[PDB]
Amino acid sequence: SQDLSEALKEATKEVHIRAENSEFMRNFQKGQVSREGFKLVMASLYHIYTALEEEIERNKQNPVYAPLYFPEELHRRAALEQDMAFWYGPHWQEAIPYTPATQHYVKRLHEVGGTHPELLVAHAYTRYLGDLSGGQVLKKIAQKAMALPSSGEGLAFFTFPSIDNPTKFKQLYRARMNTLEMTPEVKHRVTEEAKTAFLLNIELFEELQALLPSSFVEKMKKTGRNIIVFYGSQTGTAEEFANRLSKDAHRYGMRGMSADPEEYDLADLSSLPEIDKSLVVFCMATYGEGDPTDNAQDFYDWLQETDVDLTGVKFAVFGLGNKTYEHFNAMGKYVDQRLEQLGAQRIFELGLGDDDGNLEEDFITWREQFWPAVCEFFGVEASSIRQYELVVHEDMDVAKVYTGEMGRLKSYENQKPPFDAKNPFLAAVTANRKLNQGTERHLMHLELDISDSKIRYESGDHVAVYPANDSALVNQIGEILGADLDVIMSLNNLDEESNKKHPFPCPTTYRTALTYYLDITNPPRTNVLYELAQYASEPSEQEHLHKMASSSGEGKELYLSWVVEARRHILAILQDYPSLRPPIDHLCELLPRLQARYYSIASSSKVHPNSVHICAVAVEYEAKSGRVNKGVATSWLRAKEPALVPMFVRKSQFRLPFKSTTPVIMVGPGTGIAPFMGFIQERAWLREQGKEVGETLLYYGCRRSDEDYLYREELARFHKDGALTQLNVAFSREQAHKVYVQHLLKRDREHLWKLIHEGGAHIYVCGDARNMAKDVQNTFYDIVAEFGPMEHTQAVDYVKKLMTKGRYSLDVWS
Ligand SMILES: Cc1cc2nc3c(=O)[nH]c(=O)nc-3n(C[C@H](O)[C@H](O)[C@H](O)COP(=O)(O)OP(=O)(O)OC[C@H]3O[C@@H](n4cnc5c(N)ncnc54)[C@H](O)[C@@H]3O)c2cc1C
Ligand code: HEM
Ligand SMILES: Cc1cc2nc3c(=O)[nH]c(=O)nc-3n(C[C@H](O)[C@H](O)[C@H](O)COP(=O)(O)O)c2cc1C
Repeated sequence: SQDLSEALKEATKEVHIRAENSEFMRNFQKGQVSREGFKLVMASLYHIYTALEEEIERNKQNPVYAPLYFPEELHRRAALEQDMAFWYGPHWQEAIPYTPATQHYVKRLHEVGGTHPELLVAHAYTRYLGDLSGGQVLKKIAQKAMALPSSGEGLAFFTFPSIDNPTKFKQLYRARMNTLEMTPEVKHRVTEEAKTAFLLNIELFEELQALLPSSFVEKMKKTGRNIIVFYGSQTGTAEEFANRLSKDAHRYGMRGMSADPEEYDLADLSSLPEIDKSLVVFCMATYGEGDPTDNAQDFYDWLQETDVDLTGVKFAVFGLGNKTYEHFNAMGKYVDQRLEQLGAQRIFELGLGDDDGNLEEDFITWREQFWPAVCEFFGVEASSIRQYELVVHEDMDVAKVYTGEMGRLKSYENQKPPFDAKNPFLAAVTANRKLNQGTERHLMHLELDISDSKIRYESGDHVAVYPANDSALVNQIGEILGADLDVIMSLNNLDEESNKKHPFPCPTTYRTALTYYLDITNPPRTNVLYELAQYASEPSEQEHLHKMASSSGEGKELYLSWVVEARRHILAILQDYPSLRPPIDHLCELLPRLQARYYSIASSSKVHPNSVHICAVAVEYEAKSGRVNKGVATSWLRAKEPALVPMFVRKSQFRLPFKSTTPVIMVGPGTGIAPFMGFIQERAWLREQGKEVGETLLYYGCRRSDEDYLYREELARFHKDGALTQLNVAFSREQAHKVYVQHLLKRDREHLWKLIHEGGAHIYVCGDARNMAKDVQNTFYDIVAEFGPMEHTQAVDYVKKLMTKGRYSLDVWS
């Protein structure tokens, strides 16, 4: 096409297929990689990326490459050196080979970087964009086929810790590519050079392949088991889940096994009710276009044309899938919906594990609420074996006890860079004023000083904050539970080969754990109610706690209405159920960890390099349980008056256009104005530096002009200085009919289309507002369909392409 990204994708169409159909890459896809060939490719890649990043550093400020300089996010030389130390020993510097094809690739890289830097992009595209696509699956295939540690050693090349969303980053990178100004002949040369890079990788792969030359029912009867967990896996995740599930059985009073469904005629599911309290679990991954894993093909086909009566069979299904595919969890959903059709009854609800988000967290939640449901369905209420052992340290020095820090001991006092999720920096609160003018809600503007923390950030990045629970809650819990909160203790995992030795930093006090390490605020899960049922004296409340552990039946109605919908925290449950008198160590073992909370940075590092601004609305509501609930992070921050806040910075892909002349169309109702402030600041700064700045359009939305008009004075000043071109504010509560930002976009349709089509503008959408992103999206669909004559399909394809080129960025949350 005309934009460089689309031209590069279209030009390299055939060579990408040829590269991924090379014998080595095909064997890699099928899990047949072997250790020697992997060492070969990794050493070759070490040489290749060394040369590539050498030339990148050489031309990092040449205008023909400058917009593509992403060392913190993309560079691989360090991870490749780690992997060389792993795969070739401590003296890898002289032990790694240097094959002729690798030298050919390195020579081409050096020629480009030395005499034709305008082509260097074509090589980066060929490598980095490829690493951010298939790589994530290849790492898994590497982990299982070669049995590497789960800690990631040897596969550091496949890990990008500074890219939390490779799709959005690829969009940003395509955007940075299209900014490169070049003549059409140069564009054609660049596409041909991308073809050349693909061919170099292809012949490298070819050369490296030239250097290589009994029924389970009676089985469970003779082994004495009542649980079996079939896993449908291809890269080992469902296998791991099924193995952990069967492992919990022995540690729950029951007895289970994880088996491969391939070499078993599942017609033995009719023979399964002949085992006392038998239940079968299926951990099913789905591949292709809703196709089963190969190891489960015989299973899947069997459920096609069959009529085996499965009456009295107990089953449960957990699916492994990805929401980006349009056949989400087809295999798990099919197994679940089909086992009940043959007569079996569901014990626990079908789990839908998403791989786009945190699949591990979804599975942990599913298992945590699954085991109590089984124990309540079968009636084997024997109360399960614990997992953490209490050890009281009655005499111990204080310099050895965790006092609330997150990483190493005394890491909050001995603060040394780098600062990240495991070592947050304690920033001093310099400002904490009120932006809201009325009294509906409290909306605040905080400022955190990060002077000598060596922390970098850009407009659009996020800042995460570790809060602390309200001390009154902790004291009330310690009172009503009748225990001493200042008891220094520890909880040790007696699962000796599980390196998760503690539920939180230990040794520490119960007060510190309740304040900094635990949640004690969100509605409790099923597992904690089940494990607390054994501590209720009255049989009414004990039976309530037991019934709430059942996913099926009027227990779920009790659990959802009285706990979730009513928003009862742990203290409210201990209050309304006075029979509950459990110990405090078991409670600290059962409660989930306190999560950090993210906020869109509301400042530009080019004008506020030593400060991070936050714009947040305080959470405070009247729960349906009578009590008034407060948000942890927002209340904790509201109390901060100029006072340290443990925070760190997470990189996002929300970025202003590289060219200052490019216009921006920002849309952010309410708190979604947070990052745009920074944008505007930086934009204003670029005008003050004497640079030519394009149009800057803001579409903000609030209720009343005198209630929650955030940054009214600052935005007005920005507008009158010329920095903010248009201030289009939609007030949703000022007449009979409500007005949202969608209507203001619909109004300026013509100018917006001239900005998008002729000016090549960037569109931004941000905020909490529910169902707002799709409304803005449909509005842009209609604008593009109207002015630039198009069918609706052509317009939605135009907008999706803009999203691909990194011109339509979203940063929504909840
Ligand atoms: C990338 C990202 C960026 C973000 N940027 C911002 C930002 O710029 N500004 C900002 O303010 N927030 C932002 N957030 C959201 C923020 O992280 C928190 O979700 C929010 O600030 C509240 O945190 P909290 O700890 O105070 O409340 P929590 O302790 O976490 O409790 C919140 C829960 O309370 C419940 N709840 C809330 N209101 C009610 C109600 N009337 N009735 C019943 N239940 C209710 C809800 O179930 C809600 O989930 C962002 C989130 C992400 C992921
Ligand atoms: C194991 C074999 C491979 C498979 C299955 C594979 C698969 C894919 C897929 C599905 C995409 C599209 C992702 C997206 O559009 O966001 C992609 C993109 C890409 N792949 Fe790979 N790939 C493989 C190997 C390679 C190799 C060897 C290279 C070159 C060294 C490469 C370079 C790229 C590039 C440049 C893109 C980006 C295309 C674009 O969007 O412009 N891939 N790959
Ligand atoms: C080629 C391929 C196709 C996939 N197709 C789907 C799909 O159609 N639907 C879905 O929900 N997930 C799909 N996934 C996501 C997988 O189900 C997910 O990665 C799962 O965790 C794999 O589990 P495993 O490691 O045990 O094989 C697909 C993954 C790959 C690699």
